[PDB]
Amino acid sequence: MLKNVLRYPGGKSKALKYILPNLPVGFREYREPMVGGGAVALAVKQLYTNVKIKINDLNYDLICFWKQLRDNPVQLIEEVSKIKENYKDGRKLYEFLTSQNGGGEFERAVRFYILNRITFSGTVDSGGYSQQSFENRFTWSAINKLKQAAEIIKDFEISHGDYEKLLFEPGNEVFIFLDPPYYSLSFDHERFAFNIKKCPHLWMITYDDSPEVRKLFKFANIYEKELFITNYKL
Ligand SMILES: C[S@@+](CC[C@H](N)C(=O)[O-])C[C@H]1O[C@@H](n2cnc3c(N)ncnc32)[C@H](O)[C@@H]1O
Repeated sequence: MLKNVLRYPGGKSKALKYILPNLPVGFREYREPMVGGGAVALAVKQLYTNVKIKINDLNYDLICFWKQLRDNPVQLIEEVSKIKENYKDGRKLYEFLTSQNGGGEFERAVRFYILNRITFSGTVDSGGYSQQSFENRFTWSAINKLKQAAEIIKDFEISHGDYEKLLFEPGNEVFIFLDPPYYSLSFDHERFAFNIKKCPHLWMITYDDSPEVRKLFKFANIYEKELFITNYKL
């Protein structure tokens, strides 16, 4: 049972024991419109094989990764493996990857995956290069899991852009799992709350407990410092 291919501090692989038992009954379509590492998407596909899965993110480089893992896994794994073999100095690997700009999907996928493994917590901007990540997270064992990951996600629909599209796309027995950037360009929580109120599907939001979040989502069901916010009774 594959848990994670990507490292995110706000990853939900540990929260699954709380999330999975509280999915709505009979959902046939799963949407993750802010997928990031997609712990929940990976878990749902492995526990419910007949569900249609749609994942989305605003982060173009992250979506290049997911599309290239789905569509081009052999080439992606081989290029990542070659770079791991050739760049024995992690700081020089970092400097090489961070100095690249632009690229097609494949180049973006390779760069995104390796930066995810060699950074402090998965991103350049939130702690930069970590020698500890380079030695203990950028491992053959993590690379080895990409082939199984590519198999799990083969029939995923994958898009880049705003979460609104998957909120409002018509469909039947749709469940939407939302894990926004934590509550403080920064994420517009007011726009999010405004759009989710009009979402015609069943949804669950994960937020850190805050009075500001309790107030913004007073209209909804809040369950207990982590919150599950839903429009269906658990
Ligand atoms: C807390 S992370 C969710 C990660 C996911 N739960 C996991 O297991 O890794 C929030 C995500 O929201 C994405 N995001 C931010 N603004 C967005 C937007 N307007 N539309 C879609 N995704 C967005 C970020 O790129 C980030 O990947």
